[PDB]
Amino acid sequence: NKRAPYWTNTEKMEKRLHAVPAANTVKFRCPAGGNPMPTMRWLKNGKEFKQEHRIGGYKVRNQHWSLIMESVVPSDKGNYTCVVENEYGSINHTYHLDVV
Repeated sequence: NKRAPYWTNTEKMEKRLHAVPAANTVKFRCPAGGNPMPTMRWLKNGKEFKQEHRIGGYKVRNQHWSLIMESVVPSDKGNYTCVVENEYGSINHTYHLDVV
């Protein structure tokens, strides 16, 4: 019973536009399921998002399908996309961040 990825709690993904004041913490989530367990990765404005891309780097919490960025700064604005994959499929969702 192998299966493509799918989102398990779309309610937490409803709100796509987030305006947050510098230097708060932002936490984005893409709760998913599938079999085998899909891997998760994040892109910032369509390109692979790596630790070395912002001073504070970020924490990815695998069991929670979440991306966490502490003390956001203006250069943190942009589109954040989670890409969830296994051999039976690849799915994505994009959040937009505005640092006030």
